[PDB]
Amino acid sequence: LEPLPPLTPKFLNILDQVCIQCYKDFSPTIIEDQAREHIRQNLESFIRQDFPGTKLSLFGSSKNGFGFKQSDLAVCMTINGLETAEGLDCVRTIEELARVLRKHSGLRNILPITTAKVPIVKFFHLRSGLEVDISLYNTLALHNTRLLSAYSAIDPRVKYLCYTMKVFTKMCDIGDASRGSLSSYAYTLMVLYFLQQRNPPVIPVLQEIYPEIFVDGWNIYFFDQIDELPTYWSECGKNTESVGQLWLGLLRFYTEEFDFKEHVISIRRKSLLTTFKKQWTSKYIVIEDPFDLNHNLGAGLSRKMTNFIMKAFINGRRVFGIPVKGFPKDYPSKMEYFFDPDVLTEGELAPNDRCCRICGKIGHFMKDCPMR
RNA sequence: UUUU
Ligand SMILES: [Zn+2]
Repeated sequence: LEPLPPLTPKFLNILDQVCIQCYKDFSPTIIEDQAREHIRQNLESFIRQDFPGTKLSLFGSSKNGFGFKQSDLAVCMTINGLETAEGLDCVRTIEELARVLRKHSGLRNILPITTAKVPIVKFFHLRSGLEVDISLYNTLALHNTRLLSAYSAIDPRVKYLCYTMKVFTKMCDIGDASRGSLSSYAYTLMVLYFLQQRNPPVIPVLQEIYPEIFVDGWNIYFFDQIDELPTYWSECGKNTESVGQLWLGLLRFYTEEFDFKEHVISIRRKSLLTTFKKQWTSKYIVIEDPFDLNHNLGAGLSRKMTNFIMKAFINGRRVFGIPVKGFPKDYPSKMEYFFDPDVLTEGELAPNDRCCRICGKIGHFMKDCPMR
């Protein structure tokens, strides 16, 4: 890789400011968050007309501390008194739920997706302009939402970096697993793993600070008493790198240092995890879910998509690491300079060979495409 | 391999 020049405090200050602006510009207002809670309440009352005892819980980026304006609304549906879906017919329930939702005058384009690993019914909410996705007894997602939320509360730099990673991957168009790339959840795990492995670490491994609490066959314990963390985490407050330093460090870490072919991105343990012991040697980008240890978040990546993703990060390393003549005085927007897709992806679009030629999503043949 |  191209060697990076030495930097100056003024350029470092610019990097710090850009990362913090990613958070300030794209995090929802408190009013926008309250509206998501109101939608949850409305949907729950409506569904209760046909299915009394229905409970809707928000999860994902709406609740884990890293949500964007206009992010989809991730909803987990359960039934009061029924502990698990062990006795619930999930696919038939998704279809029954879809029919009920077609009677809601404020929703459009109900679409049940019953063939996905996690079946969902998704739809468009007219008044908010938001897409909604309802899943059934998605219990582990509730817990990794709580896990990510706790990490976001340890240090403001966690939020700043996760928002910067989110902007970067969305601008490169590599943050949608329904199109064959990686989920934003997966990229957030990459940020947390980088921060855990930093010397000194910015965050601890909460699942290794303390018990066995099992859900769907997996231990979901983690240390969530963040206000008491200085007592149980010896290295607390040791890392004093600025956000901009950490962002460039992340780009260099995953282009220069991290051995994708040898190691797994795993935030459940501080000790390095090898693909060999995991038997996950078929893929290049290997990311382990913190709870569902059989889930490799990179299992869907093709070779072309992997090359595209790595090329994006290599170009980001260059743009954020090599100052340019005329910057910042000839550029009225630092955001447009650093996150220019024509530079980061060199004008190319993300590969879509696995995607339906009609709608651009994976997972279905053309006769079952909604946009036909 | 369409939620997280
Ligand atoms: Zn299609």
